Amino acid sequence: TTIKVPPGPLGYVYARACPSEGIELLALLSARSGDSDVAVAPLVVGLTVESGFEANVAVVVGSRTTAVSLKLTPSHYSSSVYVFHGGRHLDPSTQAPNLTRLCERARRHFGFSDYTPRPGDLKHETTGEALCERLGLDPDRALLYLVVTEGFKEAVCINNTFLHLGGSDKVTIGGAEVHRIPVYPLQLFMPDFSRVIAEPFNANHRSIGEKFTYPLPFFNRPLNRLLFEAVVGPAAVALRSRNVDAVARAAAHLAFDENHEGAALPADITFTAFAGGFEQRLASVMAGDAALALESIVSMAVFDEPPTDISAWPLFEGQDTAAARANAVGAYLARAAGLVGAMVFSTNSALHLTEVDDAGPAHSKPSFYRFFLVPGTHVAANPQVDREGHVVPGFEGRPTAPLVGGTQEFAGEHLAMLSGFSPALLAKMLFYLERCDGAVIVMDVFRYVADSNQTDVPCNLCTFDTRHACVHTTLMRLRARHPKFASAARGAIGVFGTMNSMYSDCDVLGNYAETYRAATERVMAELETLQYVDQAVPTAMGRLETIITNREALHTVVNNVRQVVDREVEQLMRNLVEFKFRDGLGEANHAMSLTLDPYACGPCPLLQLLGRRSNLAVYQDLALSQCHGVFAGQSVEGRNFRNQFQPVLRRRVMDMFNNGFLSAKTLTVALSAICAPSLTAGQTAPAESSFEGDVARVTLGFPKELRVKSRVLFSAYQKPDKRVDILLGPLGFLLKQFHAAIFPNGKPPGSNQPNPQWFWTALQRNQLPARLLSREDIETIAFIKKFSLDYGAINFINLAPNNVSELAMYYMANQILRYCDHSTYFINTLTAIIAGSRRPPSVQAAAAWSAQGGAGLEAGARALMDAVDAHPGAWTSMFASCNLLRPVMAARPMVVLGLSISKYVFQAGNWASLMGGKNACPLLIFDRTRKFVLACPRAGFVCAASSLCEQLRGIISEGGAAVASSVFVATVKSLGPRTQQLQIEDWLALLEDEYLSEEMMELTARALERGNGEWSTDAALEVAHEAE
Ligand SMILES: [Hg+2]
Ligand SMILES: [Hg+2]
Ligand SMILES: [Hg+2]
Ligand SMILES: [Hg+2]
Ligand SMILES: [Zn+2]
Repeated sequence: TTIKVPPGPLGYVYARACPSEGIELLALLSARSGDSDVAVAPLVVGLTVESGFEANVAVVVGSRTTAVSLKLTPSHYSSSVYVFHGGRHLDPSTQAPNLTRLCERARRHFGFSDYTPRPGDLKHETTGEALCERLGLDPDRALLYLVVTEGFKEAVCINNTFLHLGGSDKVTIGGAEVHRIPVYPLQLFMPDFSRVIAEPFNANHRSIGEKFTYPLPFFNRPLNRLLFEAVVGPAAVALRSRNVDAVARAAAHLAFDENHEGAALPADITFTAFAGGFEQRLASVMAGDAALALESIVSMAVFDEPPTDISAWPLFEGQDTAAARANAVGAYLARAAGLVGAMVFSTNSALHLTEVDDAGPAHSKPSFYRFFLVPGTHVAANPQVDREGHVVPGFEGRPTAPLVGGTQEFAGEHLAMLSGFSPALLAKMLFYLERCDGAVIVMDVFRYVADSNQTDVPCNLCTFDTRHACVHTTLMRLRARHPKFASAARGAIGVFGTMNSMYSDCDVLGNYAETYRAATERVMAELETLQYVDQAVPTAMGRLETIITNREALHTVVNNVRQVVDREVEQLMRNLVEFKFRDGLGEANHAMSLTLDPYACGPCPLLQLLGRRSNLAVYQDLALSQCHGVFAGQSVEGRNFRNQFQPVLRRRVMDMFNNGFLSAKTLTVALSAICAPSLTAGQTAPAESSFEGDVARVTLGFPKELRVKSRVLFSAYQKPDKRVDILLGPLGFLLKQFHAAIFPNGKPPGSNQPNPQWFWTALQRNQLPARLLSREDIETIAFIKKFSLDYGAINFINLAPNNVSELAMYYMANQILRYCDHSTYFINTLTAIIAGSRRPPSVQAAAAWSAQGGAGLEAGARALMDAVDAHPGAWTSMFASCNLLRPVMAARPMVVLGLSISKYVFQAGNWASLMGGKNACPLLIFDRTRKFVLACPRAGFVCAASSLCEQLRGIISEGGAAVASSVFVATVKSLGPRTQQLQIEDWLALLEDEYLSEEMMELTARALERGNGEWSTDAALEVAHEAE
């Protein structure tokens, strides 16, 4: 009907004493640069917040007149907290030195502004030390961090917030005591004020309510600096707005004034140089706002996923006794490294698409592809031009690099930009980059460092003793993967997201629907019964090493899968008839959704940045596709065209909700006795529970997920006419693996080792040594050849099955296609690149972690490897391919893939591909008949892994007057006529209720009278179900 959400502050400042154990773990999940006392850590119940922590909340944003009532706006807590005091207690994500310095100069190189606290405000700063004093904590054995709602983190750093020192309380995290001071909006003291406050320290501002006791803004430098860098920066870069402070204020504007449409980004935002190019520029700011606005919507929304709880992470199970549970976490994050690697080296990654290009119209005709994002990491140095294409001020002189080609440079400065010029985040970036380059086609770190002493190094960030971990070195090691932007045409976006749905359509034939999904499930069930497979690990042999011991076993296994598949297909199709076959499959496509839920992201500020950046790109893309229609037949050069039409661009975007690509939902907020600071007693006095107010806007409408789909059925999909080699055929994997068992005396002349390669080669050319084949081998070879021939005749999946799981699904798919008379072309396939991890495969891979870096570098490395177990963060990414997605998606994984949005006014998220070839990922193969996904499992690590007495005795609980009826049904829908066998004892067990059991006994009896003495229906359900 209507959803509820508790009124609360916009955030809290958590303060606790330095824990002394699970810190090493917290650090791994966190992001922290070794040269700074600040850090950003993930929001994790039991780690950074107490257990009853409630993410969704209606924050007190202001006050109204008519007596003063409060204003509340819903929002949720940001997926990560911000440590502004105590970062020193967290091991740096990297040994990389002077990241703070590197960011500083990189920021100046690309034209972005730096955090600059006003001199006249310092006297009002609230220092960590100061708070530690009030809280009675040791300034050197203490941690202070901000826990905020997504909608006001920006409000905090522009000093539009204040601490309610009187509302202090304590909570427990892991048995430890933790203090927390609630944070509120200064606007509270300004009735009917929805604007951002400039000069928040002016206690005499006219908008302040009279006789009110204006509080002291909560101004902390380390904090404000970290937010600017870790929260405002990424957006600043993403929405190409070099005046960072301005960006922060634009977000605050959207958070304080729900009714705000029109311009938000600075009115004088500049533009990277590379009628006239006037519209191009305009389309970018408008899309820029479009995106900033859309993201705000999602920030003021309320999602269903709860904040992660470390004590729920199956990742610890068993390997969690010793404090060396840290390894589990270390090995986990290492997998992700492989994904972040792709997000940095894919030439079309969201992290790079920061500029917009005008391809011109296709003259009033639609132009949904005129404007689009292009990579601009290599051009962020070009001159900044204004609205009218004129260079601004300090940009005169700068060389303007070309958008395509040219000899590009990808140095530390750039890496820093991708991470919003935040050294804290950049650190976590390197942490992952350091776990990358699972190269097998190619640098000697040790040799490099050695031959570099006092040799004049091109880097003023490191020294001989630190070269092993310095950015420049790491980038040197990954040089081959560096992004070379050479494409000029509009491309797909390389997004990082997490498919958190319990449901997906990535079966070999996608969503072709009993339904097709059901069938594949039963077959997989059946195969598991035969013990030929492990539904969760397709790659598993599951008892096959035992079953297949004689060539007669082969016969039976092949016949069983063939048989169970034919049986289930025979059924599914027959049912579908009792639907249009030919038309139905040419329509079905593979599908998956990417959540926009802030708590479905990984437990790391970096993995979070990636998702946030991705979504921003996706929003701009959408905004962009509507710009041309917005300009059409309008004097587009008007002084403030932006404020005049943004409202429209905005609306055209909102219109996309539930229209093909953007899945959206609506929530109605229930109105109302409210505890909140006193508008008079001061921020020190206790909370005033007198206030009674509601939510300004009762209706919430926001994006929920991204619908990505890829057409299954289809030039290059032409099934070659040539026959397939038996060894590369449907049974190739089995024949090779169990050759010795099937063909015992199958070893060649000379060797005493049964070699399948040799055997089947000679067997197929007649070059097989005269009369070798047993009397019974011929029957098997025959059997083999026929299956291979039959399957081949109907096969349209251009991939060789690698295990029984795939063998059954492909065969089943091929059988369904044969039923529909499919012909000529191969179908489209999906391949997952599973992200895994392992201990460093060499000393080389540990270079950057050696504790000794000078002449003792290579020894330090070796020592590190010698005691690998002691280093919980000493892991490395590796990849594995999988052509069976069902299991993959079951793990509700974090993913990285190419996404191309088409707008025809519907939207469709076309599954595209990552550019940069093997550089984005070495396992990526160019082939237009297949699509890929880099995937890192979640379920089984940071999520629960992939019961009637319960369901029944669950209805007996949350149930009304028809419990009897409801329960009878469930029992029947879980037991056929079996229900009739149940005696009073059986019932009393299924329901620990005597009354109910007797009722069940009366029902069961009546249903028998209906069938005259032959069980069947439950019309008696509805009949009794009358108690209304
Ligand atoms: Hg400590
Ligand atoms: Hg209270
Ligand atoms: Hg798999
Ligand atoms: Hg990969
Ligand atoms: Zn260096």
